[PDB]
Amino acid sequence: GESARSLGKGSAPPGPVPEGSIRIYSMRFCPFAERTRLVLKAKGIRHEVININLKNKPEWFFKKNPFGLVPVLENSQGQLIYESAITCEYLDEAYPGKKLLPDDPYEKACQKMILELFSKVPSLVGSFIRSQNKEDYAGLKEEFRKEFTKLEEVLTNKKTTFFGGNSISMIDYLIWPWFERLEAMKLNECVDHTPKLKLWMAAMKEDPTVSALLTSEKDWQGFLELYLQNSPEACDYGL
Amino acid sequence: GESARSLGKGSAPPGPVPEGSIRIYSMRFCPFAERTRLVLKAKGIRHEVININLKNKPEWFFKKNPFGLVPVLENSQGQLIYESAITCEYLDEAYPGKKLLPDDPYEKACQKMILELFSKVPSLVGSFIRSQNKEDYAGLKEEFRKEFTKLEEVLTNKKTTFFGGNSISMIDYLIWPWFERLEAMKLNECVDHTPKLKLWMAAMKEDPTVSALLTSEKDWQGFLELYLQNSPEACDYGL
Ligand SMILES: *CC(=O)N(CCCNC(=O)C(F)(F)F)c1ccc([N+](=O)[O-])cc1
Ligand SMILES: *CC(=O)N(CCCNC(=O)C(F)(F)F)c1ccc([N+](=O)[O-])cc1
Ligand SMILES: *CC(=O)N(CCCNC(=O)C(F)(F)F)c1ccc([N+](=O)[O-])cc1
Ligand SMILES: *CC(=O)N(CCCNC(=O)C(F)(F)F)c1ccc([N+](=O)[O-])cc1
Repeated sequence: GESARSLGKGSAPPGPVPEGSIRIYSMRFCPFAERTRLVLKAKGIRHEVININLKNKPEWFFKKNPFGLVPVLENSQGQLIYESAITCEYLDEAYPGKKLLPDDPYEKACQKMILELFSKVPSLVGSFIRSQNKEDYAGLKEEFRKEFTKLEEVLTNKKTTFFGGNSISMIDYLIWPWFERLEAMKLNECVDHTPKLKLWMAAMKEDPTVSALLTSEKDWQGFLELYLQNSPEACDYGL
Repeated sequence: GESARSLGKGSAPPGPVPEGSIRIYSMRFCPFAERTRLVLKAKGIRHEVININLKNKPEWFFKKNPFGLVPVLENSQGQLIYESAITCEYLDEAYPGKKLLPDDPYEKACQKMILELFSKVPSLVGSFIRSQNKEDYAGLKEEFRKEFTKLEEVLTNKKTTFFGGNSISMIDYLIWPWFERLEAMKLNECVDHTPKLKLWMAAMKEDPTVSALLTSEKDWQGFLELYLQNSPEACDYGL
């Protein structure tokens, strides 16, 4: 398990990705990178993982991604792909197995429009972990409710188990990581007025790919406290 | 030409889109909607246009797009697609003719990553038209230069005429509308330190699709003054 320790400042740049594998630069508690890892697992793609210390980054990491953000994919041809949704779409197109995006152009566009309806939530979760008292908290809960209602309306018309149909698909994996963190953030009462979205969270936790990657509330809390301290040890919490 | 007048508050909701055509809800001076119109023209797609008065919207327009924004596509099946990049990608996949996106997954991802490098520019152009004096202007010019340098680096490695190759393609059409407005915004000196990007603007203006859709500096200025007044007549400037 210690082989999952992150690479930080001073680390040597890694060698080439072996043929037959793809590499993801990740961080174990990063929801953006969890998107890509959910897709790797759902499609059964052989891969290796390099975790980056996001509080003490290797200088060489900026050669993998100018933005210095995870996730990044690197394949055996030496190609580099970043931005979470871009990496996920690349993986769906480039590898065989279950297609997580519809072939139909409209239904694929529909998945993207649902992603747009979700698009304010990640920055809200940002504000939430910043929140300082019960007044800020009450305000944040109402902001989440407003965004959640948008998603509830989609499920209400479709009456499907998942956002893309009765089968879990790309859109579900793209939005899941922020809902995963909701509990531990004590934002679980925001889904009370959105019953279908609440049932959707239950179905997601039953998905084999989701379940395999889910982090315990306790581990997430450990990370978050160190993260909020700007600790160089946050990314390796538990190792 | 008066048939291009916008529909506003009080207008009747339109009837169905005829078979064999797709409809775009647009506005003549809107760069986000220009993306979609560039793609419609480049692919030779038969279409009709409904311009929306964005300062005095029809209530029914919120039934086409909850966000109340253009562009929106509506086809003869009654399907609705919004968000500029989503509409463009849908059109490329759903219609025949020149494919504006690569089939290759990596090269398609590369186009999307270039879009991400551009992603701060539209909100900057927003700030720019807000700018109040020569001090704000000097500051804005440096912000544009920083973003333009990112794009210059791409062209420097690729040494291609366009961002996706030697043939104009999706990525070029997606970023063009903001560069179109640069002149009239007096931001044309921002590309001085980015020579390849400057030559790219010249090549774009030579493209038949771009040229066909380009708005004169004078018309754009007329719109902008009314827009900045919150005029209900801004969207119909010149009609
Ligand atoms: C990797 C990742 O997703 N992020 C950005 C989101 C961080 N916020 C949260 O996890 C949430 F708000 F709780 F959801 C990221 C970026 C940087 C670090 N870091 O350790 O410096 C961690 C996570
Ligand atoms: C893809 C999807 O599920 N959407 C967005 C598609 C276009 N929107 C519409 O058709 C509109 F809502 F009528 F404008 C979606 C989003 C929301 C609902 N809903 O029941 O409110 C349906 C479909
Ligand atoms: C349609 C469109 O793109 N917009 C948003 C961008 C507006 N800014 C500019 O045109 C730029 F900054 F100069 F580039 C839009 C939205 C609303 C209106 N409106 O008339 O209310 C116009 C344009
Ligand atoms: C698609 C593209 O042109 N890109 C981004 C691809 C991945 N990035 C890289 O390979 C990296 F730059 F090495 F990290 C692109 C962007 C910028 C350049 N450049 O010459 O700086 C090349 C390619």
